[PDB]
Amino acid sequence: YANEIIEIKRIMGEYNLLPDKNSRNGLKLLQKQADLLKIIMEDTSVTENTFKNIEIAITDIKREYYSHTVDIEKNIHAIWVAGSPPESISDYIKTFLKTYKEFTYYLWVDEKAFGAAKFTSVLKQIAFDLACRTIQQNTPQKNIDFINLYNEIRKKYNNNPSGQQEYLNKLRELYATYQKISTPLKHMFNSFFLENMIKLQDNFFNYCIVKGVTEINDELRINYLKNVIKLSDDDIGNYQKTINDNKDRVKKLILDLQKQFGENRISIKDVNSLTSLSKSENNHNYQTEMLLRWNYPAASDLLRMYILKEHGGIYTDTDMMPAYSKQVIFKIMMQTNGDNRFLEDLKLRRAISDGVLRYVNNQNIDEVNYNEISDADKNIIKKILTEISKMPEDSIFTKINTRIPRDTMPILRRYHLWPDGWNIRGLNGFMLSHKGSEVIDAVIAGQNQAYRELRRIRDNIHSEIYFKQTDELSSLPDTDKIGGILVKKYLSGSTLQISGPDLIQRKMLQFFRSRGVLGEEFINERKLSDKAYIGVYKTTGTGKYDWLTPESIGVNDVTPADESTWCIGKGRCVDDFLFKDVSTLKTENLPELFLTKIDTDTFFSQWSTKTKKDLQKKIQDLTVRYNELIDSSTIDFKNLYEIDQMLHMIMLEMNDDIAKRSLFSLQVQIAEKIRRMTIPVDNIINIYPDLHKKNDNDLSMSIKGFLASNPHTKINILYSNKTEHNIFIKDLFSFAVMAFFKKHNENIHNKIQRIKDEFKEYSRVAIHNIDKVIFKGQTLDRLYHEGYVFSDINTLSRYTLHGLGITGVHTEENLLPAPSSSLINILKEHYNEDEISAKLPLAYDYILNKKESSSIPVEILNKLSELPPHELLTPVLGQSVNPLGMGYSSDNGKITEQVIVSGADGFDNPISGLIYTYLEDLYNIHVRMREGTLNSQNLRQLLENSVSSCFLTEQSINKLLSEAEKRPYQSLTEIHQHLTGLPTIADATLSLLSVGLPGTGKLLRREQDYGRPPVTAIQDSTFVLPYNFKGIGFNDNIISSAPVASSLHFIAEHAKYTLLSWPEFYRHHAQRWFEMAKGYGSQNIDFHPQSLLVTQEGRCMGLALLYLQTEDTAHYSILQENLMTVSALHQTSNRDKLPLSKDDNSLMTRTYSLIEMLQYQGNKYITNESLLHKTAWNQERITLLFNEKGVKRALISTPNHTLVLQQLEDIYRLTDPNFGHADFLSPIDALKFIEAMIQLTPTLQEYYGLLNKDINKHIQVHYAESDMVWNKLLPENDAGLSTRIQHTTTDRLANLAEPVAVAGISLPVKTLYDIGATLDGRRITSPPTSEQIPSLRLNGDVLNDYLSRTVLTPEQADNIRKILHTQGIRSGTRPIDPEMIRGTQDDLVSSQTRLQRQATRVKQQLAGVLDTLQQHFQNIPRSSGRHLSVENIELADIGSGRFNLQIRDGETLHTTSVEVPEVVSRFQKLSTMLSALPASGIMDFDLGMSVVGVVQYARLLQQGHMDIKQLSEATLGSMIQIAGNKFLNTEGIQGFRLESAVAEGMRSVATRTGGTMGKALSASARVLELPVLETVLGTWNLYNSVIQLQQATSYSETMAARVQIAFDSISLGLTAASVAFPPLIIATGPIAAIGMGASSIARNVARKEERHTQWLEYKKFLTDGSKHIVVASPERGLLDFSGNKVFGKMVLDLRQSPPLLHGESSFNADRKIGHRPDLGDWQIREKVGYANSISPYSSLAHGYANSKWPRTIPKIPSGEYD
Repeated sequence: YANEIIEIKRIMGEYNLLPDKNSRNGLKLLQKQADLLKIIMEDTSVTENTFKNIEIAITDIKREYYSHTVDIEKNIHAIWVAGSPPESISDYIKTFLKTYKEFTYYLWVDEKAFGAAKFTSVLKQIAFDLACRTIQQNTPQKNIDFINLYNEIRKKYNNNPSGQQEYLNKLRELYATYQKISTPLKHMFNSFFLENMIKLQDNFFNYCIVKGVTEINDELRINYLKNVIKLSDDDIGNYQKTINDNKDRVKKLILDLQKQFGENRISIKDVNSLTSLSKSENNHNYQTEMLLRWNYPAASDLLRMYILKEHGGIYTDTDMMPAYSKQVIFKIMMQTNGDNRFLEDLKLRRAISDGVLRYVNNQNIDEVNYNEISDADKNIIKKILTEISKMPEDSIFTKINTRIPRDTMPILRRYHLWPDGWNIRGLNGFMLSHKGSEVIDAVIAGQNQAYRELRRIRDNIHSEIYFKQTDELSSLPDTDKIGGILVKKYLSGSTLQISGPDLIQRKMLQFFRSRGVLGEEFINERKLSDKAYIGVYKTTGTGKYDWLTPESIGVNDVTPADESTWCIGKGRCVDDFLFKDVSTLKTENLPELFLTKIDTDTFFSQWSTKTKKDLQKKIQDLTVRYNELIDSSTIDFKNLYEIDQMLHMIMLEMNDDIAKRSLFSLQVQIAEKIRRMTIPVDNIINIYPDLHKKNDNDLSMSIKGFLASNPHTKINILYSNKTEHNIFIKDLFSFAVMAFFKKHNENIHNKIQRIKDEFKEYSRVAIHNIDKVIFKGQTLDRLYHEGYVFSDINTLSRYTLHGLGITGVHTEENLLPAPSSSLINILKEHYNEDEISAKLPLAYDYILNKKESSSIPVEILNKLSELPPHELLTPVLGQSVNPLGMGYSSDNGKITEQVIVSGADGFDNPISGLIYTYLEDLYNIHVRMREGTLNSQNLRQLLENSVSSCFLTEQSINKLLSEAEKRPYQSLTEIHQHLTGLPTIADATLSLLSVGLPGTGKLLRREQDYGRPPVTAIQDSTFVLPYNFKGIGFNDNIISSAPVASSLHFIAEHAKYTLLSWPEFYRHHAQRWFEMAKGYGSQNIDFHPQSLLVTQEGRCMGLALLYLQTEDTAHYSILQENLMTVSALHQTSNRDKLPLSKDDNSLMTRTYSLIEMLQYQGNKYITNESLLHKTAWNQERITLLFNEKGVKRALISTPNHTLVLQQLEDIYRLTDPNFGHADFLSPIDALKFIEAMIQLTPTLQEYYGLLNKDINKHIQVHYAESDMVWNKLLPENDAGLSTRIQHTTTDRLANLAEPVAVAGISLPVKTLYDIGATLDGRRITSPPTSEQIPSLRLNGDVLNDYLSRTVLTPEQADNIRKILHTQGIRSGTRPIDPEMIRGTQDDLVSSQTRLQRQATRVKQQLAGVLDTLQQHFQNIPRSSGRHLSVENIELADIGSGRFNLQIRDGETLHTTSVEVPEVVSRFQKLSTMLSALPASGIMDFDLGMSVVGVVQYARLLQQGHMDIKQLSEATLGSMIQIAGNKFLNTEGIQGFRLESAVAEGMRSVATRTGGTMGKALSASARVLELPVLETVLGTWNLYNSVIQLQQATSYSETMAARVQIAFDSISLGLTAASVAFPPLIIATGPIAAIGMGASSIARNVARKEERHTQWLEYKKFLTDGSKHIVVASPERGLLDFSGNKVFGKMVLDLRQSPPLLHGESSFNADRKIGHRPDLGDWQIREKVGYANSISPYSSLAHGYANSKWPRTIPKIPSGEYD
């Protein structure tokens, strides 16, 4: 306790050295003393004498602390409410003046807000009309009678301005009608009303910003009203009449009051003469309160706090009188003979108060209202008043104590005898305080926070509107209840309070709790004790309160004009309402509510002729670009900068005001768009710990919490060893001025090592040294080398590391994930809102660790242990920031730097470059300051070419120079503060951005003073500070607004598909998908499979939400094309491991970040029943929803997958991300197709998670009550995915028409990019200059991949070989043998293309086969060594692909079970085709090519011969050979070679089926027969030796590469060498095969078999003819139609850049009905009538009488064909 006693001594000694102990500093010192003494009490010492001594000392400190009391000022304050009658106020004012002789009465009057009631009423009318219109015209399911009646009575008023009381009565009746409306409609009404009123207030504040006004008066309000709507002179006359009436009433009342009493005794104080009114921290909340209030006859809650803070004294309402003296109560008790009914019930007390007030004011006592009072009570009250009237006027009332403790605000406490008992509570209608009290400041801050949280409904874009929160009197101003109260007040005209007594009590309790031990007497069971109030009555009787000797003297609040009598007795005035027909609304002047494009025909309507002639042409040049910027789904900052700069220039170059207002409306639209377009945040958290605390418990808790919150979140712990060394050196220098190195190094090393080994098993936690990744020329490196030690080094390091590409969240505090709604709900069972915050640390300790606390019930522990940790904590995923790039945490509305949330990788980050340049400038100023060489000239020169020059004012330069002279060595933050005057670098971000955004940035900065959130402030906080568990957001509460947990789909350890084998799933099911979609009536089926997510974790929610967002066919097509492009890019990047250009990588990262965020949001939304309705799969209910309930979108959720049903235009489109989309005319058809697709296919059913399950209870449909909800949840910033087509590098390079001269040959830039030409380690994105050409290198992997899928001409191969021989292969990539770069003639291009396609298919199938084999081998009880060795391979079942093998594990382990029906079926089909070929010359070229490639792969696997992976590959080869031998060796010859047999079969096929196909088959057979080529063997050996071993990729990729090598070796037989200068012209066309026509198959059809088998043969012929109508090779400019057989009357038009193909497809026909393509299978069956209507779909004839061959006309790729 040397860390307690010494500071106790010094704080005591400082307490002596206080000339005036009656001050806040003395109170703080005493608080510190008592806190340290209580900390000493917490020790384990058991000495009772010590306990007594310390408690006596604490009592002494408390007694000394309470000895400091302040005498309040002799001021009595009251607020005059507009429209108040002066007769009911003068009596109470006179009573208070008479009772308080030595007091000054001040009546606060706001002369500028006399007519604000009519302005507020007009705004409310506009807001309610807008809400009604939004409800009506967006609810097409049914009409609402309430809106119709509202419009009818408004139209009835439109003809009778004269009488309005009838209108208010009709509105009351209409509210009685409205009470019966449905609950969701009520919630929507409340939300829309509140949001519209807030938006109108924002519009008024924006108008104030335009006009540049400093104060707000009634003239400005009238001008704004004329701006928004049309005001006749009668409305202005009524406004002025009510203003004059209020002025005259106030003047007459004050004159009458000053005639009797003194002139200076009572006076009028102007409300506008208040400092707090113009304070920027108050956000002009006084003006907002005039609109969002429902207790209009009462006074302002903020104004009384302002008055008490700035002046001090007593505030009282104008309906209260001083408390009765002892004599009065005494006489009442004797006159009532001891009955307590006359001192407790409201009616008799009110009558007695009326009598006393009448008697004191020299009025008629007999005229007291004795209503609802019995006659005997009337007589006894009369005699009581008669006895009282004999008393002197100076003893009727008693004063109150004016001595209060320093920094305290006593609050009046009331006792009301309700029929159910007592209703003790505090009232803000009578308060006491002195000037400058701290508790008033705390209450004001609480009120500001309350208004901030109330504005959350409008400020938060992603705010849910269907959230029926329970009634709990929570601190959050529940928007639903407040909106309902406001609607009731607007309609009816007659609880919760954002700044009422409840908030005052809560803030006072918080202040007293933060006081410490001295505040313990103010706390009474976590509430406010009796010492915090006045008028407290002690209950001497069992329950009755002794009305004789109260603890404190209060005030008689039961008066004839109190809150309970003015509701009925005082009718609503007619001077606080102004009826206006909203139909004349000017929607172009309201950018906050209406998004209006600039229309040149009507934009310049009210402009002056001079301004029109000046700048109409200039503005008309902005219409297209401005509209594109407004309607875009992404932000292009260059266009935004240009448009904003020139709009600002035009604005500054004007003299008119209407045109200025229109341009400001455009700027406001720009600002709103900037606000609304948020971007995702990477799922990364970076913590910069302070290694000087010796307590890593908080850091470990933070790491554990962020680990448990999500299993994908990366955690980076970043520390600087150089900073620790500099700190140690500075400490050594200080110790010297005022062994060790080894000790400090060991200490730091052991701390870091402990942190590292605590989370060693977690790969997501990485501890990194900052100095290891820092550029040498960077500012941070120079600061490290200069011994920078200042505290802001960590903030500068955070900024630098973000600038280095480390995205995510950067913070220094030990942040903890915020609790989710489930955890708060669990804790709420036996806790209140004020105890959950204190109990949260225990729950967090029990969740992350496994510590059990005795202070928490075991039920809580049991309920928490049953839920996953990720369901109770909020992860970093799903967060978002402003489009500017960076976000900051807030503290009481001011942005801080505790948490920095920095965008997502791939998105534009304008703030990052500004911060980088600003830090460079600050470092330059620092180095100039250090050497004392900083004056004005070099200061201006340093920022001469810098954005930060905007801060160079004369006073800023003077301050910088003065501080440099005073202290040459200053921190960078201090330099920035001196230069700019802003507290933090975060504040300077908007100022820096305003240089490039002169108008929008200035407007956004100005709007901060009117309550709008800062543009760089994060609102939804997913983090909490460890010490208090308080959120770091702007307007959020972590307890009453906790986020909903997200449903995480648990996946298997092994996935069914990888990226290599993923297309097999689509290929196996695409035909069935199309057939069954067409059979159910779909007239448009489109295919666009996704290759982005190969694992069903997340259930494809992101893609489903992306497709659901689009509301049009054009946007749908754009999004589908963009998703296909991104899928291709992802396949190239990940499956092939090929480098990508910067733009393509950025696009992929943006798309993946959006997909992850959207999938998280969708999984969150589906599990929350309050947002989206959820129903089980029922076709009738879904049809009713889509037909009667006005539902246009829905999410069909299988346990593993998600589908989308939409209502684009008039069609109903169903989207399956894995396949594509098909649209139907009616919803029932789509639902039937969905159900059929789910049930019919077993593999698809198992993959989707519905295997052996009832789908009527395992399929859920998610929809919204209204279509607005989707617009609210789905983000607006789509990165341009659904509005514009994103072009890759190849697409842009294809537009260039100039070639590049490389190695003496000119080739296009696109071709150079395709072959992998890398410049300076990057793939070329632009035509390289002649200087950079010698530095060009060819990427081996890219070149190999290009050669894999390209059929070059011999000249192209020659050119590629020349380029390779001149430039070479980039080091570290795949070497390429020049002899492998060959070309083919025109007649073999189709064969080469089919061979390459077969190679791809075989690779994809063998990848899955190898994965299955590896899983089988891993399922074996292995011990050690190379024991796994297959002993025999044979296929027992030829019809199913079952192989039996034995393993020489050494323990005799045998598992003879593996299903490989892929290799077996290929050879089965080959044998069948070979045997049946002599009967009819029908063969499959693709099947033969695939068989040849597989055989060659096995043969290459033979030569050049042991872990599980290579064993599996060798086993696959062995099974290939075994299947080939079984299905090809008819006779058991020992000297049997599979290659020879396959070659002989191919030669037989080629001889019997001649032509170019026969030539290709002969070439492949010859390749198989001959020994492997030297080049092929060299390539195989080089790969297997160096390239596979060097890379760490999976074995599947290596196997696929080997298969590709084998297929390339097969492909070498179809190539030919170039011929130079051919002397003679030869024939270069393909040769037709024997049996092209349909007579060949018809010859075998004539064999007497089943008729349906003959039709199957005919259909096979038709499908083969339609499969290969066109083969396009735009690289060579070749079009191949030789495979066309069933596309008649073909017309090829090469005039257009994409050639047009037209023709007639072969079709099915029926004898009676003919060909009817427009009908589905069921309609065709009904027409023909060949079956029953209840027959299964499998019993029908699919494709009958409605089939076409080909299905659709093929599309020729764009190119130049010769």
